[PDB]
Amino acid sequence: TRDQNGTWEMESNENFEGWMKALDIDFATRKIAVRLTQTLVIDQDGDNFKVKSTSTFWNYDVDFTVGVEFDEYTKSLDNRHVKALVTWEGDVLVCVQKGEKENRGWKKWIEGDKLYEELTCGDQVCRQVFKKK
Ligand SMILES: *C/C=C(\C)c1ccc(-c2ccc(N(C)C)cc2)s1
Repeated sequence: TRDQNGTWEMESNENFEGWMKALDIDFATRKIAVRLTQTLVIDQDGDNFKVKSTSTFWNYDVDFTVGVEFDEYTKSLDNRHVKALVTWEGDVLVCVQKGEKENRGWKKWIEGDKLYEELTCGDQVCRQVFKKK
């Protein structure tokens, strides 16, 4: 299924700190952030997505249209400019962020009743699993 709508509550988090370090996020921010449970809220209507990543320490939102390139500032994550594109590879939602960092982006897919995602930067991969609330 390509339907990723919902409020998703984190069940599992692996190598979140490696991903943050590959983005050069500072020590203090990483050490606090790696401890935290995350929520992902996805509003999906056709190609149009609104995605919100939250914890007690951040609230990061992005809107996009599948298949439409968009210039993006990554704001309080790592304050960089990238050229972003989100597309479907089968039922995997794939984001590529072109810019200073190699292999930067993410992948999301539904597997069972859960949302799985990969966050990638450089040679680091963070793997997460969320349950639908
Ligand atoms: C589809 C998933 C997305 C866009 C994200 C998953 C995690 C994100 C994130 C983590 C940490 C921060 N800060 C500010 C530490 C921001 C966003 S976005």
